[PDB]
Amino acid sequence: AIDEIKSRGYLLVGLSADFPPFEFVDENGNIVGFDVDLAKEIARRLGVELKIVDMTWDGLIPSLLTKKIDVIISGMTITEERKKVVAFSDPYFDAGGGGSGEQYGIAVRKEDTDLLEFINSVLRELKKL
Ligand SMILES: NC(=[NH2+])NCCC[C@H](N)C(=O)O
Repeated sequence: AIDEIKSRGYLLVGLSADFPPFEFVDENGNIVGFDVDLAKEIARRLGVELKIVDMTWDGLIPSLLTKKIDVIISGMTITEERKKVVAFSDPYFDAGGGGSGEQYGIAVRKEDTDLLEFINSVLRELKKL
């Protein structure tokens, strides 16, 4: 998965831009927010451009499974149910503090274990700061 993204020259991140402050569309029509910033960080570290694909919430896992996006970064709670279908990064946002509550993760296809590893190393470096 990594070599393919690097050859393509961009990282395709799906989200649903209706969830400020994680992703939303600002007053100039730009998609912005915490998840966009994180997506940019990951893309930079991969040495690729970022392409954000905005879609309806329900569209995201399908698009991931069918390879139209590489990852979901869209305020998605890590849950045991969803782990039946996708893999999740380490948590990057804790809604409750102390790891209580919803923890958000980056969803990746289960077979893309190299991508998942890579993302985890970026989250681990960012948390070190
Ligand atoms: N971009 C969005 N609409 N995100 C909604 C996230 C809601 C909730 N954290 C979930 O994972 O279902």
